[PDB]
Amino acid sequence: MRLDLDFGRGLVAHVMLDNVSEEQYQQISDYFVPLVNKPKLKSRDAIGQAFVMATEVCPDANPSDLWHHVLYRIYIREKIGTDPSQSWVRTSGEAFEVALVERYNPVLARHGIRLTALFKGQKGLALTRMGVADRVGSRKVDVMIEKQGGGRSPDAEGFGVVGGIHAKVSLAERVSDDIPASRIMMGEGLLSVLSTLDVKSFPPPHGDLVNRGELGTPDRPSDKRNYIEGHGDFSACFSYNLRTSPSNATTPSGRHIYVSGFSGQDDEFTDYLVAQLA
Amino acid sequence: MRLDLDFGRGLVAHVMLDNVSEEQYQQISDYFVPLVNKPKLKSRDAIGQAFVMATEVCPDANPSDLWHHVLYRIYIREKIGTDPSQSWVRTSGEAFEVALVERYNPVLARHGIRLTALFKGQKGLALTRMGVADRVGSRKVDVMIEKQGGGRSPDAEGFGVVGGIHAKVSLAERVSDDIPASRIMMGEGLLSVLSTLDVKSFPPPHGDLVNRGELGTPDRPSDKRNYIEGHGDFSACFSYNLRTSPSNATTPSGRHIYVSGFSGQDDEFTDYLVAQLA
DNA sequence: TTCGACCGGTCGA
DNA sequence: TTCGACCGGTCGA
Repeated sequence: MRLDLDFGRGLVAHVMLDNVSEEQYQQISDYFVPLVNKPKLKSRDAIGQAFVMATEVCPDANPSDLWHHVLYRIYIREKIGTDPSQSWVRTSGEAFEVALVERYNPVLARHGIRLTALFKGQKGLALTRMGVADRVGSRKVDVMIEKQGGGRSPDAEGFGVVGGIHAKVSLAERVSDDIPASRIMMGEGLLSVLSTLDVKSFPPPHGDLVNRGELGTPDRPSDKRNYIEGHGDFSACFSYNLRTSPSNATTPSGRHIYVSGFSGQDDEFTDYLVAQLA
Repeated sequence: MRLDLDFGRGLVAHVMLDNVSEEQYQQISDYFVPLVNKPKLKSRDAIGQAFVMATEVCPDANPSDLWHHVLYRIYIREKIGTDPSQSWVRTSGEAFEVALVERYNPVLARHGIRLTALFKGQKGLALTRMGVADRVGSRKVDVMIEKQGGGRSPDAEGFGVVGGIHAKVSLAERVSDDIPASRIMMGEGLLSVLSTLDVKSFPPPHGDLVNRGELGTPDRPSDKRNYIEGHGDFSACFSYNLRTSPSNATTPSGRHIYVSGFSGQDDEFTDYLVAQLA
């Protein structure tokens, strides 16, 4: 599809949306738009549910493009009574957490694995149960990972924490927040996963608006890529930007960057969790 | 003075500006406004030089209030041809570095101390001269501190690096960016200073727009305060928000949070550098 | 509640 | 230049 965009001040640009039809785009909008400003509905739920929806409708579309070029831009256009850009920041990040949990828990359940999005204080509780509370910040984990009959500090039903997910729509320099916490988690044998949509496009006039992300290429590794491939600051990285280049067959750290579509049943992320928690 | 503000949605609010007269506000405005969109002038220079100017004009005003309530709001209102909010982010951060250098170097020169703002590639060479380039990220220091006849890797004039400044207009969760780099620097006997304006006000309807910052009270120490007072993640923290509560006489880590006006000659910051470096 | 973390357009060397 | 770091309104538990 061709998406036409107006950035104001007489500036007009367009970007290609592969494996998205004009009809498919309308499906998503007609679903997403009434939820953006809907009373008593958190926008994190609204955006997350929309991302789950959009990815099922266009399972061959780049999930990151649907997030960045569709959900983001529509949200900015439609959001009312609050600043659209800063509202987006507050709601879309947790929305990715909502979408990860919503998407993966049904498949992980049969293996006894459970994801839980941690909000505000819940983050503290997950870290206490992990045993890293003394050495890690109160809110430095996004999605908790639990196992039946496994992990540490089991609950009433026998679910113990085996690790956590650091969720970031985009990296920038903000990925450095997670690295110390991640390394301590890894130092306990806990899983510390970086899940990302790898969203980065450069807007006009200077940019072509192609969402290429910030991880570059494996042959010429940037410091961001080397966070995983060189330093091994995370157990694994899962990107849902199809333009993200996956790690080579081998890396110096042993840790890899994986790339897949969001929608489906079993994928490299599920397989990875199943294999590690076996 | 009383400042009247328009948030655009028919929303009107007001905030008190202590030790700023209407006439003083207009002076600052007449100086800063033509610099906002001035060709061939970087806005980091425009804002920084205006902050130096504004603090000299109102030396008893809260420096953070002049940054947040005056320069920031004027800049957003006036900026043309680029997003006002995102341009502010890109330019104001470096502007604080520029303003630190401009304000302090004339005074620090008399003590053989020199500050230099590090932009782009400058950051790497400084880390090499510090001797920590291998163990810290490529761009994790903002303002390097040098001493004549002291420090590491002296230049042709015998100025060697004795430490660095991590500059943040505001903290949020972003203060965690600097902590790993800071701790290794401190482990080398290098000074690692966190300089901040501690800018945080909450806008209406919920907020009263009073710029109290994010460091709370010594009585009930938050994780942000404990970065310094408990973990000792920085040699010291200097805040130019007058509402910032300074540390008690003693802290568990030994590191303190200092609070002062920006303008002047000798202050707690210069005295600290003289005491630590000479 | 009170106060935390969420993210991207920008603009340089 | 190529791709990095800069910051604050938001809105929840």
